[PDB]
Amino acid sequence: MNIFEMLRIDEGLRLKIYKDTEGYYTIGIGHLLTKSPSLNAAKSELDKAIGRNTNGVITKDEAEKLFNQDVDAAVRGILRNAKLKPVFDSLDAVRRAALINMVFQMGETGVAGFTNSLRMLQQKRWDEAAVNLAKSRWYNQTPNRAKRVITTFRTGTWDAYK
Repeated sequence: MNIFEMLRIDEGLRLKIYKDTEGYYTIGIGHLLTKSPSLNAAKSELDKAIGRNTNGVITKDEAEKLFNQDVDAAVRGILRNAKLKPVFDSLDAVRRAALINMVFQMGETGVAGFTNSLRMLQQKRWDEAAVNLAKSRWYNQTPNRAKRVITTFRTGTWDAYK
């Protein structure tokens, strides 16, 4: 297991524009296109992202290309963020992937605001951090996925993805 396999499990693979769990136009492996309710706006973002006229459909290789860019972008966001980088640097590789997962889903700014959870993670108070992480809109709206990510923070194992 690794961050790419982890996020493929959590995000799936769809080659046509679909709406994600928040109702937003998405494609590929969790590649958010736009929060606009306009399908034409999402198609325009998609064409720009892929570099050709797609009319809403892409290939598996194209989906994996956006996925690599998006994982890269999550790591880049963590390392440039004054709140996330110390936490990330403090963690083992399995728990680092749990943090990348959260940033992929909610964005750098969203996760950086989890101030109390981030502190419990930095203190390595794993059960307390896990309890705090679940007191969130994130957990209530996507509980099965949040439970997998939280179990990864709590244990430092891949047991929730086996």
